[PDB]
Amino acid sequence: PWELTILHTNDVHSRLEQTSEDSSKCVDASRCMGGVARLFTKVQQIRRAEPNVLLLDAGDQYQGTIWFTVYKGAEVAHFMNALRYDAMALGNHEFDNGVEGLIEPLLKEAKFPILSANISASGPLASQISGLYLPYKVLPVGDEVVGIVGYTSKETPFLSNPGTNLVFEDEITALQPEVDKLKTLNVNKIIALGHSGFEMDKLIAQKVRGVDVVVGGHSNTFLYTGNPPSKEVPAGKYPFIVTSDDGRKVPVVQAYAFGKYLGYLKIEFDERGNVISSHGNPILLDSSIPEDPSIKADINKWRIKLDDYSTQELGKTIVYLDGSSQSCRFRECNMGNLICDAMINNNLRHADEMFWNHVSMCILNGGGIRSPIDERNDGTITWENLAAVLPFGGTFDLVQLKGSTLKKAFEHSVHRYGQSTGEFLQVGGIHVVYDLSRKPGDRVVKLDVLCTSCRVPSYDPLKMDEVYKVILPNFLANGGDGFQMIKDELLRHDSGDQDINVVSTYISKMKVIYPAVEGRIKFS
Amino acid sequence: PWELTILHTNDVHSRLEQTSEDSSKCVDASRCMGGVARLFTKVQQIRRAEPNVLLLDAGDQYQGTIWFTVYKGAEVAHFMNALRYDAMALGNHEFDNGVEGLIEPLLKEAKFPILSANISASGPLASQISGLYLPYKVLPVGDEVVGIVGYTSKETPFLSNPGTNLVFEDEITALQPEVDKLKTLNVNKIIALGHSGFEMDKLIAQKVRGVDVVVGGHSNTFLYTGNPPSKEVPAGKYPFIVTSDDGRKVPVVQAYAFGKYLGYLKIEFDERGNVISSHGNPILLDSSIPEDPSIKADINKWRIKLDDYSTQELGKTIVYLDGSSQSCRFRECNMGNLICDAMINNNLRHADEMFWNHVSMCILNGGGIRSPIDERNDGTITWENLAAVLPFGGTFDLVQLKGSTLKKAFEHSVHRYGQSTGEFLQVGGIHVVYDLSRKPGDRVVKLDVLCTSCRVPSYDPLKMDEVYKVILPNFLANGGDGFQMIKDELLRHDSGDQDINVVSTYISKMKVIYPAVEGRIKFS
Ligand SMILES: O=[N+]([O-])c1ccc(O)c(O)c1
Ligand SMILES: O=[N+]([O-])c1ccc(O)c(O)c1
Ligand SMILES: O=[N+]([O-])c1ccc(O)c(O)c1
Ligand SMILES: O=[N+]([O-])c1ccc(O)c(O)c1
Ligand SMILES: [Ca+2]
Ligand SMILES: [Ca+2]
Ligand SMILES: [Zn+2]
Ligand SMILES: [Zn+2]
Ligand SMILES: [Zn+2]
Ligand SMILES: [Zn+2]
Repeated sequence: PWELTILHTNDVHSRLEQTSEDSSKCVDASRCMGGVARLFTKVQQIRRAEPNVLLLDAGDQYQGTIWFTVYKGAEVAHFMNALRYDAMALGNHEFDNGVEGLIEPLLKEAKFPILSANISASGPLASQISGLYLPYKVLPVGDEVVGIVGYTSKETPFLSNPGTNLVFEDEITALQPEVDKLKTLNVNKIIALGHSGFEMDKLIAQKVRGVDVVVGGHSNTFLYTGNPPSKEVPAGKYPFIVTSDDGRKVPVVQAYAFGKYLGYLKIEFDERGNVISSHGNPILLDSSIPEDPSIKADINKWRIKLDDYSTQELGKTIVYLDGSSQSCRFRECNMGNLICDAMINNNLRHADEMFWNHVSMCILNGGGIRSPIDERNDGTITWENLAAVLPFGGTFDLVQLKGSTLKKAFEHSVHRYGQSTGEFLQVGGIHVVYDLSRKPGDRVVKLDVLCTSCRVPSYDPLKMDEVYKVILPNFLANGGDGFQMIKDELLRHDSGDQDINVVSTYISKMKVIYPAVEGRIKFS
Repeated sequence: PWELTILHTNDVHSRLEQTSEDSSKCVDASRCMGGVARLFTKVQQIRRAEPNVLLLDAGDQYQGTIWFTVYKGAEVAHFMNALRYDAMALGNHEFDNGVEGLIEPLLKEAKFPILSANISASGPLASQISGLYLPYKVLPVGDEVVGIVGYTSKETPFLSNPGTNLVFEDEITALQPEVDKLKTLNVNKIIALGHSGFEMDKLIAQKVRGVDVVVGGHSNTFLYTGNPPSKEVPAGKYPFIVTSDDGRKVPVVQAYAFGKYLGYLKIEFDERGNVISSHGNPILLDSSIPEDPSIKADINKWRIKLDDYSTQELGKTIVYLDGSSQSCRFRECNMGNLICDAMINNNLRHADEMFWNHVSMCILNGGGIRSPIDERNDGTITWENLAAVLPFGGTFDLVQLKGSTLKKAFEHSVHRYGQSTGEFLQVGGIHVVYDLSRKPGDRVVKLDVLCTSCRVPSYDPLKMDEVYKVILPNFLANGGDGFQMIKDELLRHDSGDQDINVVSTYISKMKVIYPAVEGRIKFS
């Protein structure tokens, strides 16, 4: 048998430096984890021991920290080149700075192939990008070859800024003919590497005939065989075994997010490229693995421009930005309005004749707003100032919620009103009226929401059966501050942009801000 | 006696081309008036006949039409140079593009002195601007000399964008020592030329000892001796005679606005520079005076870039901009919200610890909103599109109104609701609730306004005795659409920027707009 070791990352999301256990800023070095210097050590160790190794990334290196804000993907090309990745699939966040922000920093500077079989271009863009990403690439491994066919979420136009030329085809439709082609070219070992989420990964494993293993991403899925090594709870075994339509067992893998784990799968193939066995587990990149000193020193050199950027003026406020808990845990606060307005502006995507924009609504728990910003420093706002307001390194995510779920969330928001608890909601595109004299669970007396399927945005009563798109912190999507109904009842959840970055981009676009308290939240 | 002929303009406000009788676009050439080509003819004729002539401008050539939007003051230097102005005082609107937008296009290119004795600079700006404007200039006229001392509204920081270096001193305080100095230098004929308004002009005539004649502006004041020649109603005789504190009679002149009239004052002086007599009248520049063909041809050449600019994309909308009368004369309309938001953004000026901004409030009659803009031209908005919405060439002005006056205006807004009449008000920084079941004059049941003297903007009930700053069309400041209470009760009124220009600047700043209907106006 011929044994291949697949090492894989996904959804690293700009975690160049080691992180805390919950993938926020590293504070206690002895408990820190991940980062590219530590990954380098582990990858180098495995490549010394195993003959046939591929190191693969399933997309979403872009977006997540000040690294991406400042270096705009140059850090991804540089550090992925240093680790000697063998291939990468395009993720949705690779389009966050448009097609231009993908071509210049990453496609032109990567020393490895970048893959997606289900993205097509037309007009001048087609000529401009031809060959800079590929549907697949056949790689030599020892005296053998392995084909690697890429794919990217069909939902990318709703989840990033790819622009109106690129077309994202159904993944299975696009993949099958490429896998068929590889079989005709005597490539009998085929990895599907791509960025659509665990559910689609299982469908690809089932339906794309000739795929031997699926290496996925997007959904931040943690899979594990045995006792988990940290706080992440497995969604299933590693690998997850799909029974294909052709009758074969097909392993599906993912490795969480944020560079906390290195995926590790060993596959035995027969002479005809059939999988005989597969086994492995993600490896927790904890402090027992030393950071490579060379990579760490290069990281520290690149950090100088981040420190410089962090104290520069992003824009100005002419108003006090009231992020005090005495305001934002009790009533509408203008810092809450600012952040929700920034969230909505970040999620302006291309729209049909069917909607002015696909999403119009925002909620933000007051517990997540951690400081005010004073306007009397000549109005200046810096990244450092925003990091005091939003210190946890989270994202502002897109979810789909029934109106009934959103009504329960607003009842939760005031169920124990008066105690300065975190669950009180700041809003955008929502007007709520509470009557605190009513019983807990029955205090919401008016709830109106901004239409999407309308040419003129206006407010309509929330309907209980309708499904609404909402932008909210990942903390709330995961049931934080007691919002278990959001976690348990949401229909769809896709990870968004970094919290500080969303607000910084809005302030830099606006140049001078003046958010008011305007009646989004009222009391009877 | 030595006779001087003073020819003077003020508040021309970018009316390079001839205009209609009400200083909007020229449609019927036989009834058009003003413009620089016609002014050239008249000035040339007078200079052939009179030996001792000065042609003076009292400021506010900047701001008023697409000429200023495109050429940014280059048109002012070019055409004032062609007419051979002898001197100009700085007006408030000369600061609309900051100090940089005054220095480069106008102070560096004018072939005549530009004057203001009550503006001082500090730090590097003082060195940068030294001598580019002057407190006064002594001009040869025949075998005599005439001193001309300039002044500019002390309120300019509230009415333009001069920036935080320049200091605007009290006019009389700054003028007297310069007039004293000129007397010590044997200059016995002194004109005060400046831009503070008729009321301040009369105070200067009264209190600045040694001023022989005041040539003013800013207030668009029409003065006339006899039967007026057009629709403007005189505020007093031409000249207006002030009795000075030194006992002398001092003539005060102004010549309306928009280049419709050329001021013409003949002054007889004795050997000691005392005024013996003065007489004259503004000359209506009607179609009986031919346009100079050379100047007209140069105007037509400069117009090519205006035609090109007018169809360029300013920015995008992702929403239908509902400027229909069926919406904007009956309920809150999103075109009204856009225009009022643009009005407030245009009036963001430098602020103390006493206010986030000096003005927070806007009203706009639905009768002034003349078209929608459809978003399905790839979202594009052009100047031509905005000119369909705002076709009358007006301004968005700053007024001070008691709360009682503003309550009467909102009662007027709905006094005959249901007939599609123009007086229904769109708003910014105001939330109104009507109950149409109540008697006319008693239909406003809630009226809340955005604070100014606050670090966090929020809404408070309107108080009847408080004086509020409001941004509104000149049409309403002048009592249009039946708003006689505004005209008769306002405390202060200063002319603002051109209506289309205000909206175009906002759209270009924002890049992508999405105004909603949000509850600024509600009905019980
Ligand atoms: O936000 N900052 O200022 C940062 C963040 C990460 C860094 O490594 C840094 O050197 C500065
Ligand atoms: O980050 N949050 O949202 C938090 C953090 C601490 C809290 O006590 C909380 O209730 C919410
Ligand atoms: O608004 N435009 O398009 C204009 C306005 C004035 C002009 O003289 C012109 O040639 C075009
Ligand atoms: O320009 N306006 O505001 C107008 C123009 C015509 C009207 O009939 C009116 O009621 C208002
Ligand atoms: Ca195979
Ligand atoms: Ca004199
Ligand atoms: Zn991701
Ligand atoms: Zn993703
Ligand atoms: Zn003026
Ligand atoms: Zn003025």
